[PDB]
Amino acid sequence: VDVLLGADDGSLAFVPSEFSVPAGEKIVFKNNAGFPHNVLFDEDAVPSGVDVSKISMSEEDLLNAKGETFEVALSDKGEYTFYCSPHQGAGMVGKVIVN
Ligand SMILES: [Cu+2]
Repeated sequence: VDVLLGADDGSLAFVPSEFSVPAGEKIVFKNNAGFPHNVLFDEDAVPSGVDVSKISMSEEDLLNAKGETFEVALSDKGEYTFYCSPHQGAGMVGKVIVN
């Protein structure tokens, strides 16, 4: 599943912001507009057993160009919150449900 970083109108959103996926399906975060963006998972809002460092960019690493991707595959079922580090305080957060 593809998830855009930034809407075509400049909004600071993941697109889609919430979606469900089967366990192990690859999620392709694709840089879109309104840079910079990145993707990290919230250690406080993932299923128990999940290590967010394995599925997160380094906070220092930013995507500044259209078409750069960050790809992950989540194997543990449950709810995960992801966020954009620069844009977390502007509400660029999302939730994926792995089922
Ligand atoms: Cu962002």
